[PDB]
Amino acid sequence: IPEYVDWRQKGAVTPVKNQGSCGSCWAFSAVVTIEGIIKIRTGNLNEYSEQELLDCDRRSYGCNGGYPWSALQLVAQYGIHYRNTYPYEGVQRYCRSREKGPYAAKTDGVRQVQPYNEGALLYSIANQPVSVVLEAAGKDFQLYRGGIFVGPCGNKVDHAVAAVGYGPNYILIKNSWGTGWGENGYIRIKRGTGNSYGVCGLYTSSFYPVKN
Ligand SMILES: *[C@@H](C(=O)O)[C@H](O)C(=O)N[C@H](C(=O)NCCCCCCCCN)C1CCC1
Repeated sequence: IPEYVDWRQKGAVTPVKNQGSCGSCWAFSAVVTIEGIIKIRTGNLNEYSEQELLDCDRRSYGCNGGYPWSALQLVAQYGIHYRNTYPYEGVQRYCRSREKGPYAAKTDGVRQVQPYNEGALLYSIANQPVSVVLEAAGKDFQLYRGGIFVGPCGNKVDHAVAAVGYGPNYILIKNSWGTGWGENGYIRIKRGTGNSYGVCGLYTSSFYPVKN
């Protein structure tokens, strides 16, 4: 795999989103990976519905948090609508998938990266954007403005984001806190530190959808 990957440069990442007060990061992360794999497999970059996963993923908890793996499973089982069809409202309501017509895209499954393994995560990122989790509770991460982020942070993961690239000493992360956070909504997180957890626990739990 090459020294640099940046799925934004290949057109596989939609604009940075803002989840608002809702604890929906897990759905935003999952959607980033779906938009990416659909672009990679089909050539078309579309936006898909975070709101649909928020309402309909019965294994998650709406705005009280959730699981990127469960959302990617939901997309592999049923499907997902375009964002325009099922736009983000920032609050869990009722599942409306059956009232919004046929799904827009569908994947075929969910593979997990092997945790606590930098190269395994770099490998997946080399093939597609990947849903990852990290500790976002720290102030240093919350106030990040730019540069290669080294922490300080622990490995108490609490926040789902998406890895969309990497370089010799970082992994490139799309956050869902709006375009005003970090480097236009992205963070470059140091890698290669030899800590198995990764900076901010970045290697704890990383998933990607499979689409043939
Ligand atoms: C992420 C965010 O910052 O918005 C959000 O907190 C999240 O989903 N985190 C997530 C998680 O903790 N999920 C499961 C716990 C929620 C249990 C609630 C039970 C309430 C029952 N009514 C994981 C993936 C990122 C860390």
